[PDB]
Amino acid sequence: LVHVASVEKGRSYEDFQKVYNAIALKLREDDEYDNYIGYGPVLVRLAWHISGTWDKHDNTGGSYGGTYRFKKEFNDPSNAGLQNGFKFLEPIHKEFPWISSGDLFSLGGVTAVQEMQGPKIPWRCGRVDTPEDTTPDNGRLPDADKDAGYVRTFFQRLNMNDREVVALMGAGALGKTHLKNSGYEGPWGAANNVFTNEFYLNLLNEDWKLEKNDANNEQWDSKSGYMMLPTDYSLIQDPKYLSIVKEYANDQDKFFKDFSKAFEKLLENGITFPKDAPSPFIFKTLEEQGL
Ligand code: HEM
Repeated sequence: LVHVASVEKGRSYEDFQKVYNAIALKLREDDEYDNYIGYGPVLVRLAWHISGTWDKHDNTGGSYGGTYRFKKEFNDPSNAGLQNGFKFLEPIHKEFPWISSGDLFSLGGVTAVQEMQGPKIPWRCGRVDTPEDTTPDNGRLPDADKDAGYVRTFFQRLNMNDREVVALMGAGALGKTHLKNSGYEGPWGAANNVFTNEFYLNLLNEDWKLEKNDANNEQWDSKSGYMMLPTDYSLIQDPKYLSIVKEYANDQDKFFKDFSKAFEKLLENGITFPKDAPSPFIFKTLEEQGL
């Protein structure tokens, strides 16, 4: 199964930077969503979920085809809550109808991370919408009530290694869990709309207690008011994971670099880029533009 990247006709960096800006501007302006956390976290979660369906074995799923727009994937119970990010983007798509769904869902994720003060994520255009019959079946996204062995094995299907998995989960510590969405409730940290390495620090320094939530699911709770999923907490139970958690807790910059590499890889999995494709774009932030 091959998916060759095809740049939207005649567009270049400036076209995409325009789309970035529009996304960043609306992020700034629609600030009250989810008790003033804003739409940043739900957007990087959308980018991860549309990419996280990939299967390295037959090159199905992945961000290329933008199949999240089809009802099968849109109604995947694992995607509960993501409709709010879709609806955020919808007006922008209307304004820039030439961009493909896959490119818009993934750039939404790049934009959010950069605007939340995370690292720069190089990004490549060229994703092409594929038909409804190419929509992956529900069930390729990971469960939260499992252990380290599960996490390691799961991510192998996405060609991610231990260091990649740990950088990816740490993910700036953004947004929160919502009981009506996932059966889990609460945030990972105090800065839920600033990209930081706090997840690792919190993991290692908080006093966690294993409790049952109102959805009758177990989660790890801290006196600070934070929570960890069993899959999150398993990162300090596994000896390989734990050393990497400790390294990112002690080195912000290393974490930033490592995440940037892994997120881009995640967003590009399954995509073939022709030798003559343009180099990756690095978008400037509103801040760097004085906007
Ligand atoms: C073993 C892997 C992971 C599991 C099982 C998982 C599970 C969870 C679940 C249960 C939530 C709560 C959703 C809600 O109630 O609204 C959540 C939210 C979130 N996850 Fe993950 N996830 C994992 C990996 C990732 C990774 C790789 C990223 C992205 C780089 C990511 C980004 C997010 C973010 C930003 C949200 C917050 C969304 C918001 O605030 O609405 N997750 N995750």
